Amino acid sequence: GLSDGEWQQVLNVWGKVEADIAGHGQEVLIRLFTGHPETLEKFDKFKHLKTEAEMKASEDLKKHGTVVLTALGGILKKKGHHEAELKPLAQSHATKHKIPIKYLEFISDAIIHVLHSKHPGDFGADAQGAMTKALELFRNDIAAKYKELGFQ
Ligand code: HEM
Repeated sequence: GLSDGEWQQVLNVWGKVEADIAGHGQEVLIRLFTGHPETLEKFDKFKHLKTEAEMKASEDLKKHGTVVLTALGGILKKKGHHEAELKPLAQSHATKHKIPIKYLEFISDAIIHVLHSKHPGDFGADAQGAMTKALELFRNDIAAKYKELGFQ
């Protein structure tokens, strides 16, 4: 549950992402894959990437980063009223991709890391607080659907 002022912070931060969605999305995925190499194994189309240089050179990885961040941005812009947008993603991630909730925690922290790396000194404590709460809400609503499905 976020206040109006917290949502305002989230959507202000998101403007930084929307200025370069592909660059942010690329770096988010690289932070996830290099920090948590088991996550790469869930992607049949990226498992061939052995080095970070290959990850950086991959145009398809940047494309997928755009897909991921476009979806998250659509959810965040709903300011919590995201049941219709979140349901298909919870269902596909539990039943087809088999993504444990832990990996959604990993990517949430990766987003925070990338924002500080690309905007050092321009991602303040209030903005970090609000972004963190928004990603927690996203993860928590996914977790509820995972429990419904019995997925671990
Ligand atoms: C911010 C969180 C994330 C968002 C919004 C997101 C969004 C999406 C979207 C929109 C798709 C394509 C449509 C679909 O299959 O439902 C997708 C595909 C996928 N997601 Fe996620 N995702 C997230 C996190 C993750 C994480 C943490 C993993 C694994 C560690 C992952 C693994 C996958 C895989 C395996 C695919 C299929 C890729 C393919 O072969 O084309 N996702 N995701």
